[PDB]
Amino acid sequence: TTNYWQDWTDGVGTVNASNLAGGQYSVSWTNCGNFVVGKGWSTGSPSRVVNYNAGAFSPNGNGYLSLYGWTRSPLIEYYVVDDWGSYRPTGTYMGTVTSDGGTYDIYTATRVNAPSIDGTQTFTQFWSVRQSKRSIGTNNTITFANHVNAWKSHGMNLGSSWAYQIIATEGYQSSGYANVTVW
Repeated sequence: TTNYWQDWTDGVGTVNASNLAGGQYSVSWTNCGNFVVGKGWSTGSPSRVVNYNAGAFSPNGNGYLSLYGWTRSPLIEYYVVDDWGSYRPTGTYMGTVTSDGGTYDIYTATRVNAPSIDGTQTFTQFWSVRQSKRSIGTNNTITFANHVNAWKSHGMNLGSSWAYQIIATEGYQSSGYANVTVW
């Protein structure tokens, strides 16, 4: 089961996050800047099968619910986005993957001198973004290998050093509430 709790905020606005029992967490936020909260594993794996149930996910404006993590060597921030608020995230279109009963658009982007796990850096994002919002309150699976192997087909190769891997709630200039269980 999960072994890791993430609670990162840029300190802008109010983000109240709770590390509940087991794989469960809750977050209430008001006029945030950027935050990432979630549960998962301190060391990511390309073969991990991730399960979650979002009891609530109600962003007022920009918020994502995703499988989220980083690699180093080189520095890559990756997302498998199942739900979003007002803004569907996009980048440069690479193609599509069908996994766990949904179709995802695959995108790349570069972030130049941006906040990272290793401070201000230039890094790449790999995205799988679902074409429609996934059901809330359902036991949902992400078969991450399908995304990794789809990304590999487009030359989107992850780094050799694996950092954390979580079901994350992320806000940007928004308010909202989320309650999520991960296993």
